[PDB]
Amino acid sequence: MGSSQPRKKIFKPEELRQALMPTLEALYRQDPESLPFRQPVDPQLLGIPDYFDIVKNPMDLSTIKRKLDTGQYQEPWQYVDDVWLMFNNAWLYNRKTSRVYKFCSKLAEVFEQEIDPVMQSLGYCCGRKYEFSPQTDTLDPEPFVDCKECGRKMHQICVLHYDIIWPSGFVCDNCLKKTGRPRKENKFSAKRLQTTRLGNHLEDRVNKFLRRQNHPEAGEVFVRVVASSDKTVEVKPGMKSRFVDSGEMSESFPYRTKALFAFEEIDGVDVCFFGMHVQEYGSDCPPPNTRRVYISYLDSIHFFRPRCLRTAVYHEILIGYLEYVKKLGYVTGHIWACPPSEGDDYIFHCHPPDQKIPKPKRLQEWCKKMLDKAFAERIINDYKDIFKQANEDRLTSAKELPYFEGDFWPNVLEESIKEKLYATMEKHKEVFFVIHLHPPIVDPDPLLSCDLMDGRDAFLTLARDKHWEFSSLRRSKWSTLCMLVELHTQGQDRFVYTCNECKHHVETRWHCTVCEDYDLCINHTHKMVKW
Ligand SMILES: *O[P@@](=O)(OCC(C)(C)[C@@H](O)C(=O)NCCC(=O)NCCS)OP(=O)(O)OC[C@H]1O[C@@H](n2cnc3c(N)ncnc32)[C@H](O)[C@@H]1OP(=O)(O)O
Ligand SMILES: [Zn+2]
Ligand SMILES: [Zn+2]
Ligand SMILES: [Zn+2]
Ligand SMILES: [Zn+2]
Repeated sequence: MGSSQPRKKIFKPEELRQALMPTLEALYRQDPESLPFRQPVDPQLLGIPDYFDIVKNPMDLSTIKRKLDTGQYQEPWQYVDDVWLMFNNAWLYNRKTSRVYKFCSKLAEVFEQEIDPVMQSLGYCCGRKYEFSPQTDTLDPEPFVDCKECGRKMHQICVLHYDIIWPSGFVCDNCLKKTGRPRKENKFSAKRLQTTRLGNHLEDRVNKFLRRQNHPEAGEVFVRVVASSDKTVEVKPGMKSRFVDSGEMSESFPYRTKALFAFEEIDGVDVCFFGMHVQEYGSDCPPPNTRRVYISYLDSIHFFRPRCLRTAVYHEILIGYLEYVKKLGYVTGHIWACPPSEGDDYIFHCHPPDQKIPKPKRLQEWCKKMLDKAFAERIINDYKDIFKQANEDRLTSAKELPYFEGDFWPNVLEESIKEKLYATMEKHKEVFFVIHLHPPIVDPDPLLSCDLMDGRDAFLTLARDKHWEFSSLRRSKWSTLCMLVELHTQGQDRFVYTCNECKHHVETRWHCTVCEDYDLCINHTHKMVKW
């Protein structure tokens, strides 16, 4: 085994102890909570032959005070590792209700407040031990990066370092203050994801809205369509032989699906807080799907700042989507207000343990207020539930109900092969919404090929394998960081550049510093730079 780091930071025993032990003392000062932890657990005093079969690496205050007085701690992380070992043993062996388990959780909250500022004055990120949430006995550990100058190990998520963005490796912020050099800018930002008129309309509408409240904690919101492609939904086998072969419905229906995300600036970095896939059935689509939009999936992570504006901003995006597609020529929109089953995440891979999953009544009230806001603001003319809408229009055939990919109704009808259906319809009236917005539809936006966002499964899968959780602010920041690198570097679109004036292909060009995407053939009112 070969090794080397010449200007590494090494701590002499007295330095660590003088810094670290004021934290070990705050644990001892907890009475009675520290008392079962001041000496090694003795199973023969306590009556637990169990213990050493269950706890393989015992640890306690006295042992830590010994190592800290002997100098057995080379780096500060070895000290912190040993206290969390102490806490983790107790949390493990004892049941979550026991006294000692609660003693431990008091000691741990005390350690957490004490160790963070200390480790940061010693030049580290924090003094926590982090593990990722459980997957399908052991848990996977958060990752570390070493500063190429210090050698001091840091949490990659704490410092938000990624070699793809900064390929010359991780250099700590303090070593950069002596370095003279600041960190170089992350060019893989949300703002810098390719813009679109759909994306632009949504973010432009929300930011003036956030402005009208003018809360000081709020940051900028970026809305980006990150995928678009042309698909078809195949009629399932039962309804197929009963209606397509007869020629009453088309065998497949074309639609354009789009995946879009919103990001907020929080602590000067991008945080993804909202995501949605939609299906858009244009004006050349045969009945019953002609000129319809459907919200396939809507997902969210509650870290928008401030909390008191979070939902209002979700409504603004949704309300904004309807205004946009109405303008392009769509006539009706549809929402299936269904809360996720089990602990299944629609779009984001690990929601906060304490983000409430709403009751369907809550979910339906939510949409109810959402649509009402749009009617009032003169964007929606009206909206009804499927029954008041379906037979107010007097549908009597199953083929007159819109037929959308992955929607409930194609499979209620598909099982109904052997077998009443109007009764199946009446049971769930409230969860299924029909939204009334009111010359071909022309999407002015180009297609974005992005397999990662081609439907909701690809991003869920990649985030589970790579542990991009959205379970905390710090993890969402990291997951967003990497999500954005994936969109920037592994999308599947290649870019041809054309001069906005001469329709010609350009390589060398003058690009406008102000305009959305403006280039001129070398052969204009704005300052231009050569690219
Ligand atoms: O914060 P919200 O606007 O979020 C709405 C969302 C639909 C975006 C959200 O629930 C989400 O991300 N859902 C993902 C999957 C899904 O359901 N998709 C369906 C698309 S139609 O408002 P909420 O409704 O989430 O919550 C607002 C407050 O209500 C509390 N709350 C929610 N669920 C609760 C349950 N089961 N029990 C009790 N309270 C519940 C939340 O805590 C929120 O209260 P605060 O005071 O803000 O904490
Ligand atoms: Zn850390
Ligand atoms: Zn450093
Ligand atoms: Zn210009
Ligand atoms: Zn030109």
